[PDB]
Amino acid sequence: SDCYTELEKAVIVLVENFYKYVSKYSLVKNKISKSSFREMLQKELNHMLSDTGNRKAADKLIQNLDANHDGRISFDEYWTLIGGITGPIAKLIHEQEQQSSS
Amino acid sequence: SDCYTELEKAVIVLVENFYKYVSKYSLVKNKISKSSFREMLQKELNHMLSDTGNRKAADKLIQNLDANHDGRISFDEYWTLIGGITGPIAKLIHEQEQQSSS
Ligand SMILES: [Ca+2]
Ligand SMILES: [Ca+2]
Ligand SMILES: [Ca+2]
Ligand SMILES: [Ca+2]
Repeated sequence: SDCYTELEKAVIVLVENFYKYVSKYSLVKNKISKSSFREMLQKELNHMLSDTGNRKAADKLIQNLDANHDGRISFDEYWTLIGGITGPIAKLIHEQEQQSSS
Repeated sequence: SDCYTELEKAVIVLVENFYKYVSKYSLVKNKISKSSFREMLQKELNHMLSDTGNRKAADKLIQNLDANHDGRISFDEYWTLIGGITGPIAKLIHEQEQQSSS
């Protein structure tokens, strides 16, 4: 434990959910599905986003990614998915931290 | 800065660093440079990468990204940069976290 940064832990928190989902949430020799991918991001980002309206922002990304017929989510293929969410609302994010308030 | 999940906070920890670097570290009307980008990733990932040898993994990304001669680093452009780091060593990451340990 004991030495890793919170940035290290944050890159890790994005890999926790990757391995969680790729593995256990059906099958580890490989099942996933871009349906439950849209729910998983709604468990974990339950407060990041302002509405059903804001959902379409992630739904456009979720479309533009694994409409690819590989049956794989890859490490950075999972990242650009939510890195593309983290731009329009990322203005409010900075604001929260620079004011430290929430 | 509270009520949010640690996944929400992790997506935020990557945006703390985005605004830290793009803005404050030199100039907000636009300075950046892939020199201090290689250093910034070495402040915050002081342990994720296993050596100078492993550095070439991130150096390849740091090179290949702003081969886009925009003169900017952008929200998800900052993500694929370190999302490409978060794969070969992401095997060891999972291992740490599945043991809850180190
Ligand atoms: Ca699975
Ligand atoms: Ca895929
Ligand atoms: Ca700057
Ligand atoms: Ca650029």
